[PDB]
Amino acid sequence: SSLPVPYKLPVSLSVGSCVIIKGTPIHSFINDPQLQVDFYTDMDEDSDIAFHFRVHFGNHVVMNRREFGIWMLEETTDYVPFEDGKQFELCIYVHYNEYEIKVNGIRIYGFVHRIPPSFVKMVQVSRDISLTSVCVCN
Repeated sequence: SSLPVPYKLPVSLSVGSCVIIKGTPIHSFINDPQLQVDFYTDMDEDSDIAFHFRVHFGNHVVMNRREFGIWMLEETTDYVPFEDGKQFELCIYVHYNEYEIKVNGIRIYGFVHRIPPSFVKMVQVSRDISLTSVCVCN
């Protein structure tokens, strides 16, 4: 891994920002690896989460948010166009009303803001990936 995992990256996000995550799953899909990305409101792991994104490779993606310490209503999609054993590029684009999630250039979901994305102060990338690079662009 080029970067340690869990990878906790302090960030400042605004409308127009893009978080770009490149990495590779560390297990084959028959071993049910996962990838997780959390848009935290503070460096503290127990702080509120504006956008939680957990991929079960080869299966589905679960998304949620944590508000006042409470997990809210989970959202899911079965559209997970990651390839077994290959490097992926995950782009999370901050729009005025949602996070647009793209996997290998393919839009898979739009997760609507319930708090402003400018409240996000740390992005944590975790679980079963080797992390090649993480960029925040505008």
